[PDB]
Amino acid sequence: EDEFLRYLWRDYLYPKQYAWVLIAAYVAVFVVALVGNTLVCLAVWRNHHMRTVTNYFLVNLSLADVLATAICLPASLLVDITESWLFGHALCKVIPYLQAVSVSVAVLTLSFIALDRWYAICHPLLFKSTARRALGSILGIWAVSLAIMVPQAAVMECSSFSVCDERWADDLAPKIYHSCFFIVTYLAPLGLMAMAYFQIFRKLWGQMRARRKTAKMLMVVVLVFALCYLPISVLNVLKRVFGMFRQASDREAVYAAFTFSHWLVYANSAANPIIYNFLSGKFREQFKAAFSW
Ligand SMILES: CCCCCCCC/C=C\CCCCCCCC(=O)O[C@H](COC(=O)CCCCCCCCCCCCCCC)COP(=O)(O)OC[C@@H](O)CO
Ligand SMILES: CS(=O)(=O)c1cncc(N2C(=O)N(Cc3c(F)cc(F)cc3F)c3ncccc3S2(=O)=O)c1
Ligand SMILES: CCCCCCCCS[C@@H]1O[C@H](CO)[C@@H](O)[C@H](O)[C@H]1O
Ligand SMILES: CCCCCCCCS[C@@H]1O[C@H](CO)[C@@H](O)[C@H](O)[C@H]1O
Ligand SMILES: CCCCCCCCS[C@@H]1O[C@H](CO)[C@@H](O)[C@H](O)[C@H]1O
Ligand SMILES: CCCCCCCCS[C@@H]1O[C@H](CO)[C@@H](O)[C@H](O)[C@H]1O
Repeated sequence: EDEFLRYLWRDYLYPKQYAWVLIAAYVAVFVVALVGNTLVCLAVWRNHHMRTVTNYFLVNLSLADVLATAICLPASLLVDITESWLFGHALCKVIPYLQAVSVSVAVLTLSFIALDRWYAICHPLLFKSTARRALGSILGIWAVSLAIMVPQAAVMECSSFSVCDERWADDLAPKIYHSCFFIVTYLAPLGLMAMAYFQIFRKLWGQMRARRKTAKMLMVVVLVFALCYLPISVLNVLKRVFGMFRQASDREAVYAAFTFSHWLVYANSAANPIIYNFLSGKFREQFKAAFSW
């Protein structure tokens, strides 16, 4: 009686429960991120008081988040289910490339917000910041991101069921590449950002009341980004630099860890508009307007 209910759980009840939760979490994030991030862009298009430097950059974060949610999220959901590539050789280069480009645009956008706030508050009359110069920064963020993520597209290969993965001729190249990737897309920008906002914090809490309502929001966006991107960033360093997760002792535990980590990246795109709702009264107003209409 008891042994049967253990194999019923193992062989049927747990796998379906797992697959249900996995698809439900991905679909919920997909819809919430698409609706939320479109309402961010519309809010600065409809409202003209909201067209500040920070908000022009926050719209660029949403464009990057939509790129990842529309194209990369479904490819990720199907790979996390089947553990195989079903989109052919071309999209095995394009989709991982667009994921990388999306991450680069996101972390560079947040960096330039911190840099703008750091000079706006801590060093006030050194550099001038306007919406016109913000659009030129935004285009430069895309140009850099599209270029620096070409080696990523270059190593992606689809090999025969098919599997999409990075192809490396030697053991040292993936170690150097993934070390640079982690430092450049995660550790150095967020460490510098942390130090910038700590100084902004000391200035505003050591025009002001408005700057405090927006700095507060900004620090939460950077903290949630750091948290959402930490599991996958660490897991890829452990795998590519420290040669971990090669033993099939618990093939499924490794899949579960990487699966949840992949979902968390996409969960961040759903999180940002929810943050602007509870920490920005101006955004909340145009969010209440969208649900009322
Ligand atoms: C502030 C600092 C951060 C920002 C720095 C800003 C600097 C911006 C500068 C220049 C922009 C222009 C770069 C444009 C990218 C250059 C284009 C490029 O990457 O060429 C590729 C080379 O592929 C390859 O083997 C690439 C394999 C990867 C080799 C890894 C070596 C480690 C070097 C460490 C790299 C850093 C990584 C950090 C990235 C975030 C593809 O070629 P190709 O189709 O002919 O071959 C295909 C062949 O591989 C298939 O057999
Ligand atoms: C869209 S996908 O599901 O088709 C797909 C298939 N295979 C691979 C990927 N990549 C991906 O998931 N990671 C894992 C990863 C992130 F996202 C984000 C990070 F901040 C750190 C990471 F460690 C990559 N990591 C390093 C370099 C390139 C990639 S990547 O090529 O962008 C995507
Ligand atoms: C003779 C060998 C043919 C093997 C077929 C490979 C199966 C991959 S189907 C894949 O589906 C995508 C849907 O997004 C399309 O965009 C792609 O073009 C297509 O490749
Ligand atoms: C890799 C680290 C990021 C590099 C940081 C450099 C800052 C770019 S400033 C930005 O550059 C645009 C280029 O198009 C100009 O048009 C804009 O006027 C200007 O504001
Ligand atoms: C079917 C097409 C097969 C192409 C395979 C693409 C793999 C990228 S080769 C890449 O070349 C670099 C030279 O710069 C070395 O540093 C790296 O060690 C090596 O990984
Ligand atoms: C964050 C690092 C602090 C821990 C100290 C160890 C530094 C060595 S790096 C790493 O050690 C691996 C061991 O498995 C090797 O296989 C890799 O070739 C090498 O790149």
